[PDB]
Amino acid sequence: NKCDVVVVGGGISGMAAAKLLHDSGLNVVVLEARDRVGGRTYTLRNQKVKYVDLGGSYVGPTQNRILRLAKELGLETYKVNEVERLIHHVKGKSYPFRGPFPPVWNPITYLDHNNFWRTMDDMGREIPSDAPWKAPLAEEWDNMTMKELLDKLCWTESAKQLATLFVNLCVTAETHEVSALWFLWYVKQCGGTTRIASTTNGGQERKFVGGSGQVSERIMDLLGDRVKLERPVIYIDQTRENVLVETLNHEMYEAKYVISAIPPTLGMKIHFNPPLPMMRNQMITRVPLGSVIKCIVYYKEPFWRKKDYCGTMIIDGEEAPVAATLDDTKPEGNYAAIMGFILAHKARKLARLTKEERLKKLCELYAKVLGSLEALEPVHYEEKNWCEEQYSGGCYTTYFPPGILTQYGRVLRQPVDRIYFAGTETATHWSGYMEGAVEAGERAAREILHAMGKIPEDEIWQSEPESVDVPAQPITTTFLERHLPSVPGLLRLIGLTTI
Amino acid sequence: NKCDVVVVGGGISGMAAAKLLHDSGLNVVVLEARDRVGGRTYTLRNQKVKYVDLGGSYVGPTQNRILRLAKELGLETYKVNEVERLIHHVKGKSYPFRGPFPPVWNPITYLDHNNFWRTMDDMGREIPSDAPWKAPLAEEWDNMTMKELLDKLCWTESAKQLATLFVNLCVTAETHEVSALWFLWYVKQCGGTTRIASTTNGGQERKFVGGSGQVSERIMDLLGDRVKLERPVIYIDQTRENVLVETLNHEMYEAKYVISAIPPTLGMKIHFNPPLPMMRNQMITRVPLGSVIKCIVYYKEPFWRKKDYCGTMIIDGEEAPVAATLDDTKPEGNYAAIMGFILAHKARKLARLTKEERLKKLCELYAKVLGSLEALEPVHYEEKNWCEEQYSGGCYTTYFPPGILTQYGRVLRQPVDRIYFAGTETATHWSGYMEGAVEAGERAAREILHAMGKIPEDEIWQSEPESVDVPAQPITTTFLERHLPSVPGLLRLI
Ligand SMILES: *Cc1cc2c(cc1C)nc1c(=O)[nH]c(=O)nc-1n2C[C@H](O)[C@H](O)[C@H](O)COP(=O)(O)OP(=O)(O)OC[C@H]1O[C@@H](n2cnc3c(N)ncnc32)[C@H](O)[C@@H]1O
Ligand SMILES: *Cc1cc2c(cc1C)nc1c(=O)[nH]c(=O)nc-1n2C[C@H](O)[C@H](O)[C@H](O)COP(=O)(O)OP(=O)(O)OC[C@H]1O[C@@H](n2cnc3c(N)ncnc32)[C@H](O)[C@@H]1O
Ligand SMILES: CN(C)c1ccc2nc3ccc(N(C)C)cc3[s+]c2c1
Ligand SMILES: CN(C)c1ccc2nc3ccc(N(C)C)cc3[s+]c2c1
Repeated sequence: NKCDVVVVGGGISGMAAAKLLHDSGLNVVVLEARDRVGGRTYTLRNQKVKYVDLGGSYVGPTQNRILRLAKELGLETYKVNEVERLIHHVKGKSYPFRGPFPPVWNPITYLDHNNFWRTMDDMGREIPSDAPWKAPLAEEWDNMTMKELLDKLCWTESAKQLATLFVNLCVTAETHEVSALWFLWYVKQCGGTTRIASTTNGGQERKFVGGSGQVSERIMDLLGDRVKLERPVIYIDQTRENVLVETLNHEMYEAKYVISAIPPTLGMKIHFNPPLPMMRNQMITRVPLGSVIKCIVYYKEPFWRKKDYCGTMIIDGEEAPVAATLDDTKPEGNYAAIMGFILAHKARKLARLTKEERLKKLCELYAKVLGSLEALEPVHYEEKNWCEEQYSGGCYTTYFPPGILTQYGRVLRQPVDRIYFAGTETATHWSGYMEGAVEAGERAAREILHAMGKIPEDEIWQSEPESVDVPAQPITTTFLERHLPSVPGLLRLIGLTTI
Repeated sequence: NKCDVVVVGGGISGMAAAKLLHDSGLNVVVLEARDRVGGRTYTLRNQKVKYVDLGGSYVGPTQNRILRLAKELGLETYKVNEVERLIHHVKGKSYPFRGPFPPVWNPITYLDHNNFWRTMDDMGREIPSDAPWKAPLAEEWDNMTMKELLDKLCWTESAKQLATLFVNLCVTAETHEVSALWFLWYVKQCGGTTRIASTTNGGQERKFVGGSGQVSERIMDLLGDRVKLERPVIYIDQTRENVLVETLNHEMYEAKYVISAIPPTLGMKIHFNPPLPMMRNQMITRVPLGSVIKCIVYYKEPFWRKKDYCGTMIIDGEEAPVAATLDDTKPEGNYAAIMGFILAHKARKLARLTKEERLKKLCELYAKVLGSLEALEPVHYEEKNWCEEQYSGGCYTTYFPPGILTQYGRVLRQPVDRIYFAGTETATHWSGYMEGAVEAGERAAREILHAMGKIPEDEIWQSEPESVDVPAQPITTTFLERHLPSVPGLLRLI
């Protein structure tokens, strides 16, 4: 029954929020729908794999809150393998490259590629992180899909293909599905195209030793009986002095306040009294999550390394089940594995096959891309289709279709009487990620501390000291990168010289 | 506790399903979340208005199923007033017109307008009503918004503005929010642009005497105590011999089968065991409903008729709160009134205002458009904002954003084990309308009859004889309408 704050959801954001409230002397209860904590993070343990992340996994520089929280819980990170060459596979052929991104040799094509990334970052700087709908061209950009924007910016098919793969991999959705204003915000609030797309010095630099699921598990340990598993929340009543929160097994919880730390659309699974105000009522029907199957194929050895390939592949083409891979070998060098994502429409399409049929398609692809028959000899396989999760809705995160973020975006984290909103979707820095889950969790917790008269207003939002274990190198551009013309810019220069 | 079929939702679709099954001899319960039946239809009664439809209201030729069901319940229609001239309000002036659609005088603009309606119907001819994802160009049309399609097709701002208003009014959503495939299907499955937009001989021809809310009320009267009000469903368990359906007030129901007669996305409000299959699990987070406030301003007399205006107004522009109106005066000539809809982003914007502030804006608009100070003296006002409704999600109906219909469309009415799917959104003719609700409820009821062995497969989908009271005249086009070139076509001849 009675407590100070009920937290709905025991994923990273809920658990971080509960921890902060608990550490400040409040009595907190966490109501988790599933028979486990973690949510969109989930670490499988068995003897074949030892451990493996089937949900959220990567952390990197500038993600200072998740790093601090994990370190305080006694966790360590290790570096994803990027020693040897990356591979860009396009038009049925493989092109090895070192450095973060595939080199472009054709000068016209180079101009177009350079301009594209540059412009995304240029547009992004127009977009406030904490209020994307305040960008000067918010409406114009929101009324357009990412597909339209690409068709306008990209004067070569090469640039358009690469841009498309970039969108698909960043947000597990198709370019025609998403708002351009939202996608531009999403990249900017992770610190730009380079930071989001990179391994070394970017979002994919590291994983946790033992798996990310430990974050939520270790917080559960600290809280003890306060976390209630298999308690899906079905009903919230705010008509009386204390908030009443009811679960599916008919248990009743009474609190002063509530944090909702679930994906915004899953708010639909809860019946509200009084009804939600109109903007929130409609917003939660407008905000789907992306589609992805995470797949890990195990080998006797990380044989790609011997061919001077790190295991990173960027794979273009409709026929490829997987569009990107990373080496998922353990830091000690054993349990050789390749991790790959089946994305957006391919997740839907390939879900119809058996596990054994998906494994076969992946190996045949890896064998072609790596030029290696050994890829046809897997020793084990694990996968998770997040699209089938009643209590997630999809992965990685929530996307906004055209027109939604300007009309409804301002209510995402607006309180509803005594209900406050956490969950990575409400973050302002690495929203969509484990980092954003911690930011939103702790911010929602501090909103309540402020409402109770425990902290001043200026302390709701709190800046984070930079990790000393995972330093951020700045993102830099060369002079040519800054000032080279676009394709039409070059065409203008040509017409002008015709005098 | 125990019965043959649980129907979730007591709107028209659920009521029609429950009535059909009950007439077959089966034991039915209807579980309804609200303290009332009707859902997206709702008839308010008070002395000032007598009665008024604050939700779904209009019916017209080709809507044979809603007309038959209502006739059986003892209801009658009357004709929406369209005797006098319609008004098109453009760049701050009123251009009265007779005939269904506002005339265009500039020759270039005329060609652009003409080509646009014609092209919409032409495209719809390649879209199958019962499987729009099977259109030959399905992916291409689904990957574009209606805003992109209008940008390609319309060489004039005039056409593009009127096409935009058309989209806004039909589906209470912005051109950039919706898939081109889905919107083209939507119009085609209502019989085309003329049929969907027309009062005389179209969807807006008629209203029910005493209100559409009576259809659901009278089926509830028929079903006695089988309708359970204030029973929102929260949990459905299919793991056992009988389906178990639990409600929020902790009641338990048990049945051989289930009909879901609620808006698809409102499926999210129910926890399932076992989990729903993947495609439905995601589909139901991908299908929002539109945004509308319905508003009725009452006057002492229908004063517009004296100026030879019927009350129908089409109003261009961002400044207007309402883009279209109809006469809402009762058949007797009393309770004089104008109905208007506040649509899409305007519903969102103007919801912040008070009721009285909305009344003022409407009255000043109508005064300008009708050219009468009499519009400034309302005797009464009623409105309903459907955006606030937890158990509707919006009005009129569900729209599909780009990419959704091709990827998820086929799952909408696919049965999940012992759950069958009703609700206007699953209909194949006038989906989105009261008519679609009856089509879908009855079909979902017959799917269950066939699963039970009581009827053969070829009886699941049943045709409907044409109403004698509301017969349909054919949709015609003139020779010039068919063969005049588009703007780029006239350019190619130059
Ligand atoms: C799925 C996924 C996510 C992901 C990714 C790859 C995949 C396949 N890769 C990532 C990565 O490499 N690095 C990273 O930082 N993030 C990555 N992501 C995203 C990341 O996993 C998520 O952003 C993060 O896990 C989300 O945390 P958050 O705490 O905000 O949200 P949640 O995990 O979904 O937890 C919500 C919990 O609430 C429970 N729930 C749902 N409904 C109810 C009700 N009605 N009542 C009670 N509890 C409820 C859920 O069960 C869940 O535990
Ligand atoms: C809102 C609206 C609708 C409308 C319109 C104008 C407005 C402002 N104009 C129309 C018109 O002029 N002509 C016409 O034919 N249609 C018009 N529309 C749309 C029309 O009203 C709808 O297509 C139709 O009413 C929909 O019927 P349907 O039976 O398919 O669906 P519903 O009315 O929403 O009924 C659903 C019921 O289910 C209940 N519910 C919801 N969730 C639950 C749960 N969890 N458990 C139990 N019951 C639930 C709802 O409360 C509702 O009663
Ligand atoms: C191998 N290469 C070049 C790349 C390039 C960009 C990438 N972007 C991501 C963005 C988010 C994410 N999550 C798991 C959230 C995973 C990845 S993996 C990834 C791999
Ligand atoms: C007055 N004129 C010319 C028009 C033209 C088209 C129209 N379209 C509608 C479409 C649906 C609808 N509903 C209430 C669902 C109402 C209307 S009102 C309407 C009025």
